[PDB]
Amino acid sequence: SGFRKMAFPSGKVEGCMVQVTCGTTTLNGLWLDDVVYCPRHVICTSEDMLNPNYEDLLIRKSNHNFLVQAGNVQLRVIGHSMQNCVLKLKVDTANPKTPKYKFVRIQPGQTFSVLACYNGSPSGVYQCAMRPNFTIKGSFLNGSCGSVGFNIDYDCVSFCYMHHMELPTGVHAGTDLEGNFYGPFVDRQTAQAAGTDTTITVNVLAWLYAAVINGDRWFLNRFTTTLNDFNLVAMKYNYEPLTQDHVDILGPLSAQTGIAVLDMCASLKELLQNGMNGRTILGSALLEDEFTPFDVVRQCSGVTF
Amino acid sequence: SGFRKMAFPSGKVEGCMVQVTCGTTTLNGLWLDDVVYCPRHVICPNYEDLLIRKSNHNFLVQAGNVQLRVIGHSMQNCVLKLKVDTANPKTPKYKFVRIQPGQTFSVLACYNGSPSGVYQCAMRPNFTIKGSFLNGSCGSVGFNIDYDCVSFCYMHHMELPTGVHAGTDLEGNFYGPFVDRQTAQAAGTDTTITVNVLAWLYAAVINGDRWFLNRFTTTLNDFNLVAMKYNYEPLTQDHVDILGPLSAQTGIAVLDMCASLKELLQNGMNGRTILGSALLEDEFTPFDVVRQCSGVTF
Ligand SMILES: CNC(=O)CN1C[C@@H](C(=O)Nc2cncc3ccc(F)cc23)c2cc(Cl)ccc2C1=O
Ligand SMILES: CNC(=O)CN1C[C@@H](C(=O)Nc2cncc3ccc(F)cc23)c2cc(Cl)ccc2C1=O
Ligand SMILES: [Cl-]
Repeated sequence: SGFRKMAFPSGKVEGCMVQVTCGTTTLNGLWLDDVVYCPRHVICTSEDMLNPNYEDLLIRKSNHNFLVQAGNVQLRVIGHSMQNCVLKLKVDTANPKTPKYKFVRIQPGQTFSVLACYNGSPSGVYQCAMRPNFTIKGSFLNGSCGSVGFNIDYDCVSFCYMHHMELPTGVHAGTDLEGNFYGPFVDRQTAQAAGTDTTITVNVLAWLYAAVINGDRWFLNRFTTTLNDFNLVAMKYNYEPLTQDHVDILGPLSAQTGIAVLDMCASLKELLQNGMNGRTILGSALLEDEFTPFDVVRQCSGVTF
Repeated sequence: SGFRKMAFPSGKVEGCMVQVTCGTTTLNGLWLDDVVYCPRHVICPNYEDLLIRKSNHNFLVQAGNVQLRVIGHSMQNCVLKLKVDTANPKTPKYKFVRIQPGQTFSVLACYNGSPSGVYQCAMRPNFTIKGSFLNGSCGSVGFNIDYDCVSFCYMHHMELPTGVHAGTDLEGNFYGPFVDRQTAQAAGTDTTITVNVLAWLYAAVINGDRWFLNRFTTTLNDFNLVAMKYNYEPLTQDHVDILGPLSAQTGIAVLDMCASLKELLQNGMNGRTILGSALLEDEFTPFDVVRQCSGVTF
């Protein structure tokens, strides 16, 4: 019993965090095998950030301009290349702590753990989701750039995010580990703003099934809905449209609890209409959208209470 | 910017988790130096009588894919200490510390000696923790990190009928009036950790959420009468002193913030949120707020 926002154990990622310094800028790097991955904006000054020509800044650099520190040990940079918005520093030592890993690009609604780091040293771990507007609502201060997002299903670490910047509203933007940004963002200090955000509907439904599993049914009703009528209502509350893929994905949780997806969709419509009336669902007075159907199945029991 | 429920990096604890099996029971153990610590209920009660029957080879300890040989066993309160023939090469610098209600810690949830997740939680005033644990999680541990030293403060033992959890410090002393046996046990009426809600209100102000601030101030006496009415823990002068730095950083005196909290308790949030929450959050200590709004590393 219980339901917490749970992050993956961070040990396999801690053993990869390094500090990367180029001139006056210091940020975090990810050391896997003999390569250190970091945001390419480590080569920029704050002045350069408005309209930086990264190719022009990079050509002026040599290997010895990049200082890489792993713990109390200086790593020697023997090569460098840029791939999209990520800088790849070839080092002369393979990381003995390199876990089994993959680089995966995630879609909005997907969750991951973030190991927040400063000066190559990990300070904390939290769980979050890629918002529909491609931003993440993280907790990052200056010096956190290069901190990474990941999932660990089995013994393999799947790296999905690298932190690059904070937008004016306090939300965060970054790239996959191949340096492609999530969202229409650029690694420039130009006027950029997160688009209007929406609620991840398939995740709220999954979290309503988690409440049923843990023994709570106060929010259910005797109604059903068509998928189209559900979407016509939910879009009026800034909820993402629910697709047939989402309905298919919720199939296992529907079979475990005995509640059809479109019947759970009807409880959701009523919750949006009425509010909670002083009640909570899994200790929350808001509808939670940062748990995927996969997270609910992973954390919850196989036997409904 | 941003404010998340953040746990300490779990790597130093992951390197200590082992699987302990005795008969049909399998649970988690903490391997530090040449000793494995685990709940004594792995032998299940008259624990001294059940333990005397057991021999070293009855305890099967597995660290990864390696079997550890048990060479001795002893009981300390509700914790079993299994002497093994190999010191854990991954043993971090550590201490065993007992925490007080209101203090927070990270939990590394484990199954079959394998860590599955890490979350942050608080020791409730009724000594239970609102964790997320399934069957097989017994022996999972709670900890904090100060500099490079891991302070182990909790070991999981059981789930109560309301779905909340009970356990011991690493010396086997239970937190709360609980016993390690399947008997009629219930968590007492819980209260809200007032000093923690105040710290989280200061964190909201630091992050630009100021709608709840008002021109009023109050007294400890007046505020404590309000806190007692709303099932909030009493606020002591020690709590006020502890909130001193956050009060100096934001310019809001602790009794000035108490008047905001009093107004929130008597009138609610009015459709508004604070740090993305429609409830008053009490699982961040004043130290957690200062650490997360400063970026302290380990
Ligand atoms: C809020 N940002 C700024 O005032 C200056 N700024 C620096 C840098 C940037 O955002 N770093 C930060 C990252 N994450 C959390 C941050 C919290 C606070 C903070 F001051 C800086 C953070 C940056 C990188 C890129 Cl690729 C593009 C633009 C910028 C940029 O605008
Ligand atoms: C709810 N538990 C039970 O009905 C059986 N039960 C087994 C065991 C215990 O609580 N383990 C569990 C721990 N954490 C989450 C658990 C989720 C579900 C679960 F069935 C068992 C969990 C236990 C240990 C001690 Cl020291 C004393 C009493 C008991 C006990 O009563
Ligand atoms: Cl995905």
